[PDB]
This record gives sequence, structure tokens and C-alpha cells, in this order.
Amino acid sequence: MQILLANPRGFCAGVDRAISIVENALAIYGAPIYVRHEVVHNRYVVDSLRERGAIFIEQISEVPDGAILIFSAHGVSQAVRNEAKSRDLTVFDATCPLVTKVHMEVARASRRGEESILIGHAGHPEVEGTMGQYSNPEGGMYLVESPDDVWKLTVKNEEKLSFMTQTTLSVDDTSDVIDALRKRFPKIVGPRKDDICYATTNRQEAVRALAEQAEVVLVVGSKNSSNSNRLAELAQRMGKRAFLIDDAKDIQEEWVKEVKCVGVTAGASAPDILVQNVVARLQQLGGGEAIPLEGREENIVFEVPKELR
Ligand SMILES: O=P(O)(O)OP(=O)(O)OCc1ccncc1
Ligand code: F3S
Repeated sequence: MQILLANPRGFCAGVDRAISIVENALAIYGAPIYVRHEVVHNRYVVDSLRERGAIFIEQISEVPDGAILIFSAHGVSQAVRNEAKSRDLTVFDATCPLVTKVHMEVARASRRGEESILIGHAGHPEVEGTMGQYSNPEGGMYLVESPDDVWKLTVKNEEKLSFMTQTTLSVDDTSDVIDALRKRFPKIVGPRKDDICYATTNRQEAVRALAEQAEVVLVVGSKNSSNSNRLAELAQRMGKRAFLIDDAKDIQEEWVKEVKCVGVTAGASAPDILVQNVVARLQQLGGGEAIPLEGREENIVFEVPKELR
């Protein structure tokens, strides 16, 4: 069995920053450090940080006075932020710069009382945080997940309309949603393409190349990782068996029995050590040397705040 590794895979700049923010905070101030939501959607990362004294909460009312609070990479609403800001808490923001970018555009539109549509998945913390930047009741903020959602949306003023997206969506599906927005709302304004980040785009392109060669694709990532789920789905839509797995123990032998070529990738929140262990397990199951595919070079790094060096 041949083992192929997707490229790029694994950690993006936002995840590496966000985890570093929590680690550094722990080093500097000691336990406990409170974190609003899982810092990234990865069980191994989260369990590790919890073992070191990070306490993960959903609501700010769970955090005691005087405490250090870190917002997760996914971002937070203005309401959450103001709810923290009014309290005695020392806040560090691990929100990925590429999510903040979208937040600022929503805020701009709200200031103008002009309606905005976000493309994204209901209930995801990034969607809650981005929708949560809009507060002007004279305008409006609408969530759409599909062309069908576009087809039934009505707005108050379609002459003054803009759209934004979640950073981790399917590039292909999002393109269909945008085509629908533009047919329904010909004057809608957006970015040139979408707000899908470089890392999401690149991993999706990489898993497409992988799935062209591999019969089976393993995506290292947790169940609640949006971007990780998109990688698995992409592979599945190409007719390959694909599994989203937290670690090597999750691999079932039937999945790779008599498979001549297995591919491995990792979502943006999955540490490389998890991939190494997955490879080690595939080798126990008869795989040879892991072969990295040729891939687009990524070179972006986001630094921690100077307050946390
Ligand atoms: O893919 P997810 O949105 O569920 O988050 P994740 O798996 O934690 O990846 C990091 C991240 C954070 C912020 N925006 C994009 C990606
Ligand atoms: S939005 Fe940021 S957290 Fe990673 S997946 Fe994209 S660089």
C-alpha cells in the first residue's frame, strides 16, 4: 500500500497563532487561563491545554472577576466582547486576522444601516461572531447556507446590499451560492470572490489532487472542525471513501484492506504529530514510506501580540 500526504495540510497561520496565545498566556500568568470556546476545534489540542490549566467556557458569565480571558480563533460577537469589556477581565484576542477582516466589513455595513448577507453554516461560532458584528436595526443581517436559502430571502433594500462569507466553506458550493445571490440581487456588492481564507482554499485544492490518486482519504481533524469536514466531503464527492478521524486509533482495518493507495491530509486545526501517528498506523497495516505530494508553498505567519511574547 502506498501512503500519499496532501500538501498543504495541517496548521494554518491563524491556528498556530491562537494556540501560541493560549500557551504563552499560561507560561506568563500561570493557570487558570480562561478561553471562550475551544481555542481551535481539535480535541488533542484542547485536551492538552486543559491538562495545562486552560478552562474552556461558552459563556462569559462562567468566568470569575479579575481573570484572564482569551477569545478563540473563531471570533466573538460585539455583545460577547462588550460583556467581557464591561467586566474586570484581562482579554487577549486569538481571533484569526482573516476572520477579523470579515468582522470589520460587517461592522462597516451596520454603521451605514445597509443590509448584509453572510454565507455560512448556522450555529458555528464563527457565524455567530460575524453575524454579531451587525447591530443597526434600520438595516439587517441575513444568513444563507445554500442557493435555496437565497431563492427565498427577501430584503428591505436590495439596491444597498452586500455579502460576506465564513472562512472555511467549500469553495465550490460557495461559488454556487454567490451565483444565486447575484442573479437574485444584481446590485449586491462583495469581495472579488469570497472570504474563504488562503488555508481553506489551499487544503481543498490539495485534497482534490490527493483524491485523484488515492482510493481512500483520511482527514485528520475533529468532528466539529468545519474546514476539516469540507476536506472529507470534497474527497467523498469525488467518489473516494473518506473518513474524518481524531487520531490513529480511529482507523478501522476494513477501510484500507486491499487498498493500493491511501491518502492522508489534515485540517487547519490538526497538529502534525497526529498525522505522523496516522502514518505509523497505516504502515503497521502494510503501508510503505509516506510520500508528500507536490504542493503550493504557504508562507504566511501571524505573530502573537507583543504583550504575550
Ligand atoms: O473550521 P473551523 O471554523 O470549525 O475552525 P477550526 O477547525 O478550529 O480551524 C481554525 C479556524 C479558526 C477560525 N476560522 C477558521 C478556522
Ligand atoms: S481563517 Fe484563519 S484560523 Fe486558519 S483556517 Fe483560515 S488562516
